[PDB]
Amino acid sequence: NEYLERVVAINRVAKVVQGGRRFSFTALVVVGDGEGSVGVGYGKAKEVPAAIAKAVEEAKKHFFKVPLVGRTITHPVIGEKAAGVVMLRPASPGTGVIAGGSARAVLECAGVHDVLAKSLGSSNAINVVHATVDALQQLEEPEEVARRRGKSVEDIAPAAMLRARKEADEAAAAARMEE
RNA sequence: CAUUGGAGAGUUUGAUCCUGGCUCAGGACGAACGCUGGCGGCGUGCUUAACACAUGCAAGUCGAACGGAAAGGCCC
Ligand SMILES: [Mg+2]
Ligand SMILES: [Mg+2]
Ligand SMILES: [Mg+2]
Repeated sequence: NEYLERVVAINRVAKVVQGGRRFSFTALVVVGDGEGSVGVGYGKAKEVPAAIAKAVEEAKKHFFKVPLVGRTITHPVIGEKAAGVVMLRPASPGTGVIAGGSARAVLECAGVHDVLAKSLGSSNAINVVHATVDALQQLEEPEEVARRRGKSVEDIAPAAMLRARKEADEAAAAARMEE
């Protein structure tokens, strides 16, 4: 539909009571637009559909923009929440999302189409997802880098990156008109 | 004054997170084995006993260095 989502992982958690165990289901969802806004939602329920829906509606209110320099990451980053380290590097067009399941789902929902992502540290899906999330949040878009440094993009950033951004904008124009 | 390049999964708990080993998906081979087997092209083929070897062959050539004449060859 309008917003593209992947179910990263589901788990069957339980609570022990005098009678026995009270099982429950946890859901990781990643919901994105495919063009730069993406979020992750955690859902608790007694049932898989309810947990998934709760996670999705909780993720809707956690959409953060991701800077894409033409279908790829702006610059290499390394994120880490708790113990989930995720390394991201931009890749040439056509490389694809070379990433592990959870991080790959996060990137595909964010709309990145050429990226190299490695999962260092723990392999727990939730923590790896948070590490991919803050790795993406660490991304620093070239115009705001120029604002930070009090300079211009032509003075701070690589000419190849800027050029590739122009050609990507031109294919954007193409699609738009074509429509 | 950009890059040609990096994927995980299972398993400790009632459940969780971490640590952590174990196991697996890939590629490879001077390989062997099992089942099966049409052809062609190009390679490769004792990794162990530097263990012991029947048989044939694998280093000869020169008469324009020499005496020669055992064969073939010409002349009697
Ligand atoms: Mg650490
Ligand atoms: Mg224990
Ligand atoms: Mg168990």
